[PDB]
Amino acid sequence: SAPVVGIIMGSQSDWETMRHADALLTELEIPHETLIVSADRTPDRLADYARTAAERGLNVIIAGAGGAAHLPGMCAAWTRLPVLGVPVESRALKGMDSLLSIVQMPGGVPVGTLAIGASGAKNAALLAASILALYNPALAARLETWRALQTASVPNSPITE
Amino acid sequence: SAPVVGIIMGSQSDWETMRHADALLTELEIPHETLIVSADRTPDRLADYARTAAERGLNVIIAGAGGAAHLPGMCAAWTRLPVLGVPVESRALKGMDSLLSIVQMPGGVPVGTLAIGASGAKNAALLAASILALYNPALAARLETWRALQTASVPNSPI
Amino acid sequence: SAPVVGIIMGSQSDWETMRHADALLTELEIPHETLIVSADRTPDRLADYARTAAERGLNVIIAGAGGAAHLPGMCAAWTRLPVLGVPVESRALKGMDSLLSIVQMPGGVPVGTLAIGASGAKNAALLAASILALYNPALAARLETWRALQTASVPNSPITE
Amino acid sequence: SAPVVGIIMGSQSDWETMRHADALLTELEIPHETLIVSADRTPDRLADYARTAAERGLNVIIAGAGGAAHLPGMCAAWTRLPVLGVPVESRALKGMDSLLSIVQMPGGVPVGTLAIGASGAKNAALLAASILALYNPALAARLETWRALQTASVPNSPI
Amino acid sequence: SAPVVGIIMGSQSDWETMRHADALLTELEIPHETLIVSADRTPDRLADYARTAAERGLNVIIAGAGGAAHLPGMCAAWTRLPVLGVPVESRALKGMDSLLSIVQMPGGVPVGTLAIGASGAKNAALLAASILALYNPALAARLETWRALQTASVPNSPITE
Amino acid sequence: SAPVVGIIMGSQSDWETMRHADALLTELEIPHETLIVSADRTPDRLADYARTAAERGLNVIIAGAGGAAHLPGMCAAWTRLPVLGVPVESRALKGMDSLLSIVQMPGGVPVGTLAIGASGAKNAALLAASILALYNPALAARLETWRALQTASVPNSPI
Amino acid sequence: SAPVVGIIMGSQSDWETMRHADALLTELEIPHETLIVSADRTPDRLADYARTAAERGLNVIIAGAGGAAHLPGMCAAWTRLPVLGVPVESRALKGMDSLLSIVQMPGGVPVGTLAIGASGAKNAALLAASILALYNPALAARLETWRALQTASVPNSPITE
Amino acid sequence: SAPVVGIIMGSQSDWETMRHADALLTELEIPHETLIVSADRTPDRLADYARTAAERGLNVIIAGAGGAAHLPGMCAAWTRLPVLGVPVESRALKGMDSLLSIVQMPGGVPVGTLAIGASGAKNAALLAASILALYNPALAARLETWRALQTASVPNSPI
Ligand SMILES: Nc1cncn1[C@@H]1O[C@H](COP(=O)(O)O)[C@@H](O)[C@H]1O
Ligand SMILES: Nc1cncn1[C@@H]1O[C@H](COP(=O)(O)O)[C@@H](O)[C@H]1O
Ligand SMILES: Nc1cncn1[C@@H]1O[C@H](COP(=O)(O)O)[C@@H](O)[C@H]1O
Ligand SMILES: Nc1cncn1[C@@H]1O[C@H](COP(=O)(O)O)[C@@H](O)[C@H]1O
Repeated sequence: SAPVVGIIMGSQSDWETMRHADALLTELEIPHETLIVSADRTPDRLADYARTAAERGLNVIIAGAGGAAHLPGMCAAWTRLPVLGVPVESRALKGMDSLLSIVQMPGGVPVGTLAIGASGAKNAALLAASILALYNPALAARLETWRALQTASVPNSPITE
Repeated sequence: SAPVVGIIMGSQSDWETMRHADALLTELEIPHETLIVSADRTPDRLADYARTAAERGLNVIIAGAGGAAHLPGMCAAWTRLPVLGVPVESRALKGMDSLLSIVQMPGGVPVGTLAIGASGAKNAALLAASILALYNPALAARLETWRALQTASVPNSPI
Repeated sequence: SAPVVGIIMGSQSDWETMRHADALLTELEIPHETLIVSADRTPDRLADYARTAAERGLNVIIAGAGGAAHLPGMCAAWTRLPVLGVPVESRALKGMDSLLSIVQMPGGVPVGTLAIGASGAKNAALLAASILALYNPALAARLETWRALQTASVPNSPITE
Repeated sequence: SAPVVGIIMGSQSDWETMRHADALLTELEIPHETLIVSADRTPDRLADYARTAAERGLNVIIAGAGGAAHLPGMCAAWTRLPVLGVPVESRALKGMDSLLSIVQMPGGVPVGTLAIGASGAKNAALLAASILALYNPALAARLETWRALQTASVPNSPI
Repeated sequence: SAPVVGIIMGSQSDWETMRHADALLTELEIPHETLIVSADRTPDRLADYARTAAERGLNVIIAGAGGAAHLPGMCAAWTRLPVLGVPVESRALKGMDSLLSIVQMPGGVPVGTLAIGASGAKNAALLAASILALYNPALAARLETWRALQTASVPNSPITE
Repeated sequence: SAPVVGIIMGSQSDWETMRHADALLTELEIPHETLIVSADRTPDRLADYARTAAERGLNVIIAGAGGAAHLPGMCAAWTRLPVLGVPVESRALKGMDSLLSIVQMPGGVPVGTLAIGASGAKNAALLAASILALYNPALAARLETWRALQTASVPNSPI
Repeated sequence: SAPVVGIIMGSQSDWETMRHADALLTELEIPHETLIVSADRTPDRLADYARTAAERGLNVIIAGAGGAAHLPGMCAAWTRLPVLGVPVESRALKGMDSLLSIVQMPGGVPVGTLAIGASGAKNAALLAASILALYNPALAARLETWRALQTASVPNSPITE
Repeated sequence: SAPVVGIIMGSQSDWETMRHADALLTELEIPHETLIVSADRTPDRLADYARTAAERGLNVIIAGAGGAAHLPGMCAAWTRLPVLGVPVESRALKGMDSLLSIVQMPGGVPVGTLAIGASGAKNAALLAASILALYNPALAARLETWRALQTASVPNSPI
């Protein structure tokens, strides 16, 4: 019942992307919370959120943001938990600013970064699931079934119009 | 004593970078194995490595390569374990090729990607440690010490 | 009758692009097969496909994929045949990730890479045809006619609205 | 005597770049402090620095960092003071990561961004001076001299 | 009543972007002027505008332009005032040419550069306000209220469709 | 004895890169010719080279150049033979210009493009060999040996 | 009456861009020809076109192409005349491939390169006019009038919606 | 004897690049002047230079600069003469900033742009020569010789 993953994002505009992480965690029956935390507009909210995450029982944080994306990195600055970062696609630079802002963390403070956009959001949830699966055999079985099914569902030839 | 993290790299020329992940795991006393596995030159070696990793008791795989860096993604394709990707700085394109080749995985098969180069190698080991810390209280305490020491050690002013 | 080129692609979404390779091979009367093989979702299918390609009588593989595109490279890892890679245009990064993921193969395992998108797909078929033409005089004549006609069909001035 | 500009930088390795901002402020006789504050390694040090800057009588903050450079943006998040950002040239991506990480702030929290590297460090100090000059006539005159000397000193032909 | 900020832009096409700077200065009750000055088409107009800005009572210049954007840099060449530059998004290169053309000023002639597009325009006004706030306590209070309200208005969770 | 692969390059400064294609063809005992042909400085030399290549009994052309690299594309324009393109690493843009100039051929005139630099030169020769192997069983066996040795030689762990 | 500028382009698809060069030359009363010449599909047509340009009385060549754009460079390889290159915007890479393919000519064979797209086409005509103006006083007066008018037609403030 | 080409550059640090344009003009016996004019540090020097260029009998201006390279565009803004732009290779971004800052001129004010670095400097001088050749038959013949010698001198095979 209690959340074991936190999904955080910098704004409502990030939800179109971050919803894919939420949906996948629900699919895999992983209890989680989904919040807006702005690194730029609510820095003390972020400090408190990240500092207290482990004691609140969270095991993984998925953080999504675009542009000069500081949310995942600053979350990782304050938590000892693994933080996974989703680069949200930006208007002009198509998430290249998002990506570099997230992935290029200095040695000492990791962010596990996924692909730009919805694929990255979905993969952040799957990566979070694979982490939790290491010490939750029920989840590990559900993940195995999920991966096996993905493999089995790939067609052999295209629908050629 | 038995490895719980596998560090794999596409070639000897990646060692200068991946040694930083090795050093960090050793500092934190995390049993690990350190291997050369090339997605493109040794594809069956990779298939067997990745397929058997969980049975062997590995919990996290750290995979580094440069150029068109297929090693992390293909590893993730064959294992259910978390795979962390280190883009090795390439000669021409300075790891931008490595970075895009690794991070841009389609939905369904994740690679947790870290920075280009030595920083990313170190951070992949730290990220692996933070994952292992979730169910190893002694290591969690050692990782807390490591992070606390990092923070406390930053000078207040430049020399 | 038996296929001498294999066209493979990572997903149905690649078909809009890869159809151009299929169409050109048909135009030149080159027997071929057209399949979906996912490097990420069906890695053992790919290993078996690429490992057995030469013994099944294939001479050239055209492989198309986008994003972090591993399909052409991993195909080449397992076959001694020439593998030609088509970078499928991606949403955010416009096929730049596709291109670099395909073309930047390490020394030892080649992928002959074509342009991003439909042009690359068509050129992969033409390149495949030029390879087969070296030891198939009927095809060589058809290719010569095809190239000659392309040259002859270029107008001398634009239709100026 | 009390500092009116704070120069902060993510680490010692930024000093080679940020020293140019320090030198310029000193040349123009602008009292300033020069500190290492890491957004990612010392986040609470940064929070306290940025939150208290105005109370302490700082007017402008110059912040430099490389890579995923969060220092200027996070500083701006906690202060009402103008924050100027210097992208430090990174090893792999030559400060393109630093530049995008700094300049691409969403509406609401500004960072005035300067060029990558030493040029940008110098220009952040000059920009801070032009801001201070608005309400300090003696400094305004010294800045006018500095700019006049820069212009007058350019040779007419190459050696 | 007399303007203390000048907003200048290279063309009418820049207004869609630069209007956001105008609107914010008005919101904060900062008297300003809003003009078209073309570095390429009206270089002597620019020289005169920038040279006389301080004596006309301006304290900050916000300059917006796209493509090979010379307006902010050339403005700074002629004024001792702080000049803030807004990179206007360009058609092909999405404001990357704008950004590099503005931000990469040589040591000696600063331009304080903001984000590509509308966000940068709004931030240029906010940065200008923060500068003026240093010696205008009424404005400083309005800015504090403005920032505080932005912080307070961030929701705690997304509207999940 | 008569060449079946032509290696052409835009200038002497490409040799440091293109020599790797030469070495590989020689290792595999593939008769070849190695020439300097500049699309831009010797356009008629190129026209004649490319137009006559098939008559002369060439089967594959490997063409390398840097910068705005027109050599492979223009070669392909005049021959029906497969043309493989090697982007030579340029000074400023590190072969990104070379790469785009070569790979981005419009539909109708193909260039099979390989990686930037020495890797790409080696791979163009390997790709040419894999093409020739389709109708030369002795060479096919030698290429199989080469690939087998590459795979088998990869160490299991770094030094 | 006889053309003094040649405008050449690789295909009909380039005309949407290259029409702007044609229109400007007509505006300035510069006699010119406008043709399709494909470097990739009609290389011998290009060789003959470029080799004979000076003897046919042409003074400047404007060449437009996109993607891996070889037309301007190969034109310059064969003519001693000044060749100006227009990078036509490409689909995926937005004319970055066009630009680098044109501008990055090796020392020894120049192409004077203009901006990506319609602006570059118009500027190539203006650059061509400025070249011809050096030895044609009537044209020089028309160009002076044209530049003066451009300067005079810039508004002083935006139409603020 | 009176200059018909002006070479201008943003600073002394551009000379290493712009000297190649100077050498070429001298080789072809084209009278020219070679000056430092900074758009940003000496804007009025530039205004006067560019405004008076035609009166002084200049026919072509070659302008080189690096970084946010405003010199060619602003020169073109004040003169009716053809302006050719040389992007000088910058430290961080390797002249990509220089290139975009120069080539991306909006319709109405052209800059004929050449390659980044020494190549571009040489080519700007060659382009200026090809322009002057249109109405100077002696120079046209010398340029024909230069181009003929370039073509004829390319070796047939690498050393
Ligand atoms: N992508 C790839 C596949 N197999 C090896 N590599 C990469 O090739 C680069 C150069 O390796 P080498 O020196 O062996 O050619 C290294 O970064 C290595 O990961
Ligand atoms: N982004 C960031 C956060 N904390 C430090 N950095 C940057 O990390 C780079 C390398 O620092 P170091 O040598 O300490 O690892 C410097 O540019 C420094 O600003
Ligand atoms: N693009 C091109 C056309 N002709 C030569 N080049 C390239 O120019 C580069 C530099 O050559 P050089 O030293 O002769 O100027 C080389 O990569 C060569 O292929
Ligand atoms: N963009 C610009 C304006 N004024 C000078 N520059 C450029 O600044 C670079 C570095 O010059 P310096 O060493 O004087 O700082 C040179 O490429 C010079 O053209």
